[PDB]
Amino acid sequence: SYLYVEHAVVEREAGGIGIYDQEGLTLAPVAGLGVLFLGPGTRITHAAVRLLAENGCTVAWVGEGMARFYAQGLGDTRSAARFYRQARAWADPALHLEVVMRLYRMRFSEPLPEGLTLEQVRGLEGVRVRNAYARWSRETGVPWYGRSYDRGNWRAADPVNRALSAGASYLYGLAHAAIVSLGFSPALGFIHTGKLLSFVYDIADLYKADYLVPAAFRTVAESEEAVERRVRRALREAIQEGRLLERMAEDLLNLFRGLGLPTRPGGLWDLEGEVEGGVAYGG
Amino acid sequence: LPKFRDGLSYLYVEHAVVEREAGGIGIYDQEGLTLAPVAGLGVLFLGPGTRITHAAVRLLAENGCTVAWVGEGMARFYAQGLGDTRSAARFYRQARAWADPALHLEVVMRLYRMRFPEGLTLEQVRGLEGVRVRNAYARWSRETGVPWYGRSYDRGNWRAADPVNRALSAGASYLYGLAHAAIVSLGFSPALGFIHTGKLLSFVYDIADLYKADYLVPAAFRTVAESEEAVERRVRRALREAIQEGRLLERMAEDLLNLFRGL
DNA sequence: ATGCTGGTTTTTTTT
DNA sequence: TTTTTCCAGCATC
Repeated sequence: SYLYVEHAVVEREAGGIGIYDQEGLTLAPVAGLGVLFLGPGTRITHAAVRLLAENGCTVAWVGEGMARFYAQGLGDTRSAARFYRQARAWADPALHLEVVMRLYRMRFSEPLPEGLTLEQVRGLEGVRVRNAYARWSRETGVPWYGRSYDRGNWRAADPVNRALSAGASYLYGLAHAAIVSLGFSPALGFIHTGKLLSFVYDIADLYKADYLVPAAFRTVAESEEAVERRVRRALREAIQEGRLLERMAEDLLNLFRGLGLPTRPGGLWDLEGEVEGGVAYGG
Repeated sequence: LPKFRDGLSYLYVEHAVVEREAGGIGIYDQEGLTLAPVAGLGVLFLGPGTRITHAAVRLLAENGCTVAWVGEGMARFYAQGLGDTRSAARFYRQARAWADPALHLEVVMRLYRMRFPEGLTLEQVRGLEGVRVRNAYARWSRETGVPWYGRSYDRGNWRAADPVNRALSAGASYLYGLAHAAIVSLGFSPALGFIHTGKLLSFVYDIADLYKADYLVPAAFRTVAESEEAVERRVRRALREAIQEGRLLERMAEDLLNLFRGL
């Protein structure tokens, strides 16, 4: 239920969001937004970003060939235990590997068997992807030639690649939305590592092949012109039909089901225990 | 001209329009148009009354800068704008220390040692921190010339507390906002608390406690010494003036850096 | 439909 | 000669 705004002023109007363009004033209820995508020629006010962050909404600045910038709130969860579970899973090598296995395995339509050697799955994924690219290139009619990322080549982005990248930007925005709205951290990456938003990519990879590739190929099969926008429409139709944002939330919760384990008391750490917070102690 | 702390510089902008102007930041306010060099800019702090442009965030994202939507004087923290170039080595170090009981205990003892010499105990140190808080309370109750510390508040009822209690709580909120700002501006997590574990802002409280006894308590007691009308606002004003007179953000960032050094 | 004014409705060694 | 000069709700009739 995300919303894309370009060439408009976004401010807080009447306790909600107001987008001022040449058409006048459009008011949008912030209840179901998830992501507010700001295209080029857009200015937003401190109050609008404050309200969106407070309502557990993320702001994603997408561009005309640029980087990715995400505005991050504080989440809908009051004091997330989910984050403590994420940190414990990330910090323990065995649980870490288990989460990595989970993330790789969830990308296959037909579920896999239990006996399946590690680092083989990480290679099996690769053929799926490649065969999905080939499947939709044969289906639509658009030649593939591979993705624009490789080594030793700065081959120009063909339209399908550009559609892939735009839809990827939007999918990453939604991934960030669900991650920070459920109280997780984008920085605790399991497959992607080193960046404060790695987990976003970890989550988005689970739905790239299911939603992005068909939308991009179907958009380039008809257009080859103005894809960056029509891919957004096709991806919107595919996300609000499969109820992705809810599915993502479900996967984010169920993803950590292995190890162990109001709203203003507090706490106090002890060795494998905790004392009550907010009390005087000494003599 | 913009002040740096250790490495990159930072900027607080309020009551202005932020645009990109000539490969840099352009600030349109009542004073006109001001140029800020984006080259090596860690955090750009947006106060209320600032609206930004798609081009400005594009330029900031390309240069690896983060934006922090904060309240007036950074007493409140509202939102973080980050890009994909932001490194998470400090965050990984904090998490690794937090998840291992030995390193966890070591960092907790660091945090305790920063508020005082030392002693040698396990669960009495909590009582010693208690006694420190209480006798500092008593000191500033005497010097201010007022009632006692007490600290009797009800979360459900704001006005069901002492005037000094309300001032104390307001100042605590201000310190928590500034702590949250400095914590996430250096790339750490507010939820990875070593003391106060269990809250998503535990580390914020951990950091704010390091400066409560030096900034919050005297400000609250002296504000109640001024009057008992609008204490909540006066204490915040006096704390703002005392934070800008003591460069508390730089000290906070420096201590946060040294907190995970050599562990 | 026009001045104004405050920058957000707080608390985590309280019980 | 190629825009940006604080934003938004409160109080008043």
